[PDB]
Amino acid sequence: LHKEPATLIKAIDGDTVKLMYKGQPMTFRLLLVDTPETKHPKKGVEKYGPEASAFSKKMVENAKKIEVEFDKGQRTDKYGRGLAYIYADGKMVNEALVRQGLAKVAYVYKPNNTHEQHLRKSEAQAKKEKLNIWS
Repeated sequence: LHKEPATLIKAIDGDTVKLMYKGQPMTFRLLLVDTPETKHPKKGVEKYGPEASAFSKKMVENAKKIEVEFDKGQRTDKYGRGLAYIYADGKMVNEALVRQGLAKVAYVYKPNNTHEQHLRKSEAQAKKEKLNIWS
């Protein structure tokens, strides 16, 4: 796997960000994580949704560098979103959300599962520390 440069366009939700990638605007969905959402009238603004969303927003907004890392399998989903690990100054946003108890590890689809172990390890720690979602 390799990281590539991208430029923030707009943070959209805890688990979705819009980036400039290879000169085209594109919506990215964060691989392997489920955050509570703000956007979906199914329930509306779930609990910790505003919080997960504020966290991803600040993280990508205050970064000097954003990089995207595609996994080994398909790189877009049925809605046309890029499927990727997102990095803000070297730190994986997907991991940080999970480390903070602001996201769970999603259902995993091989072969898009390279960082699955790492994330599950952070999730176990957040649970143990009873952070946010695990409170």
